[PDB]
Amino acid sequence: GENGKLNPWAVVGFIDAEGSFMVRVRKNSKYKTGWLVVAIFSVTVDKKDLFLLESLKTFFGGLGSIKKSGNSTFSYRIESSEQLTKIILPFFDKYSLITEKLGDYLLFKKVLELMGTKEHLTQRGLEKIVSLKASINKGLSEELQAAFPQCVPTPRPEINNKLIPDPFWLAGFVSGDGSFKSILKKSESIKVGFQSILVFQITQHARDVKLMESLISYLGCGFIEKDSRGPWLYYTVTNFSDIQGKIIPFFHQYKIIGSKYGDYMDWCKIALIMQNKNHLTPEGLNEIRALKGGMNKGRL
DNA sequence: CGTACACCTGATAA
DNA sequence: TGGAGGATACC
DNA sequence: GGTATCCTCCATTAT
DNA sequence: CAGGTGTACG
Ligand SMILES: [Mg+2]
Ligand SMILES: [Mg+2]
Repeated sequence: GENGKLNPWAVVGFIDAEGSFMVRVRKNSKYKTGWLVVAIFSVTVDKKDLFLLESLKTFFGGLGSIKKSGNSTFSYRIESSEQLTKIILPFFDKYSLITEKLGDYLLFKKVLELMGTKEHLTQRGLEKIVSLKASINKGLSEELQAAFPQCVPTPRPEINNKLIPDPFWLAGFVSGDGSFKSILKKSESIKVGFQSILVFQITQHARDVKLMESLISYLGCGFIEKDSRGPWLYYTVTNFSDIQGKIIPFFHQYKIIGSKYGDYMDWCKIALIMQNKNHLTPEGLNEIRALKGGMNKGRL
């Protein structure tokens, strides 16, 4: 129903999906440079996945804090300079991210390195950090642009050929950014009136096209599509015999984490109904409507 | 009859 | 996801 | 005082 | 993230 056992690669996949490596630069006249510099490792989940966050914190030796983030989410954060260098850098240096977020990790590392020698407390170290920050995530705020107009952003790392490092990386990535979809489509030709469809789908910004492409190869099925509405891609599997013979047995062994694991189990029950051909009877169709109801957004 | 890829639309924590 | 403001602990 | 961390909340887009 | 539709094709 709910799964929180953690393997290093699953952690990496989950953070590739859900994590952020952040640097705040805050105006504050009480500091010698005029600015306060903070590095933050963050991951946020829906409140129904608190158990997952508590596992993550245990996984990182009990460091950091879990707090309400928005109406129905909770953050796990590490923001001690010292603890990030001691615990978090060595983990991600050994077990590395493979999406574009690796670029942000590596700039973030560099900041921490500067913070390590307290250079952040100097005019020069500060400027270097402003340059690093300018290329992390959303870049400089209006306030920072204005205060450091001469800042050249540091070139974003060019990290190529990033292969899926381990099957558990995929279980973790899918836990954050994947979907086990059950679809009922009105149909004029099926006797029962609706076609039951199972779709496995991974969503990701087009910046990671190469990685999305390599999933077809890695899973030996599926295809890639572009969202009409902006720079986002789906890796999709709709072919039921691929769902039965490739997707389902993969995630049976490399388990989804967090409550999405329950949704995967329910998706597998639908698949069984379909495998037995009972989806083409009113009874079978109604079992599937009831499973669907309680999965994903229907789950209590 | 029934499936599946190409295409569509909405909600929202992440 | 990625970010912010105000407060307080730490040294 | 200088510096480092805690605590609470938020807009927008990538899911 | 997730839930829907058209329609070519076996
Ligand atoms: Mg993501
Ligand atoms: Mg996500």
